[PDB]
Amino acid sequence: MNIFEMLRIDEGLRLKIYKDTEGYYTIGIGHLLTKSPSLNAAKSELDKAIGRNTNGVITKDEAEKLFNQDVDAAVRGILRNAKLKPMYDSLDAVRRAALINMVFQMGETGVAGFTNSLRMLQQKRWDEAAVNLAKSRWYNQTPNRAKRVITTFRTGTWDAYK
Ligand SMILES: [Cl-]
Ligand SMILES: [Cl-]
Repeated sequence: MNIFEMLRIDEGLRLKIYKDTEGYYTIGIGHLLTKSPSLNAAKSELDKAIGRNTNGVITKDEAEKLFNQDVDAAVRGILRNAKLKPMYDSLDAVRRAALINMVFQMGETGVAGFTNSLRMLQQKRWDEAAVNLAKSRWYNQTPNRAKRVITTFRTGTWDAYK
């Protein structure tokens, strides 16, 4: 298992524009198009992203393409982030995936605010961090997914995904 599969599991795959759990126009594998309410804006964002007139519909290939860019962007965001970088560096490979998952889902920014959890994570206090991660909007809004991520951090394994 790896970050791609991991995220592919948490995000699913949709070839037509859709609304996410927050109600944002999204497409492919969790690729947010826009936070605005215009489907036109979403269609425009989409066309601009794909480089063609999509008509709100993309092929699996295109989707996977977006996905790759997004994963990559995320990694780089982490690596460029000063609060995140050293965090990431301290972790083992699985746990890194967990961090990436969080970043893909909620942005560097979002993630950077779990400062207390990060800190526990940094200290390798898994149970404690898990508990602390749970006290968040994130957990309350997308509990199942969050439990998966959180278990990953707690355990250092892919158990929640098998
Ligand atoms: Cl893009
Ligand atoms: Cl969920």
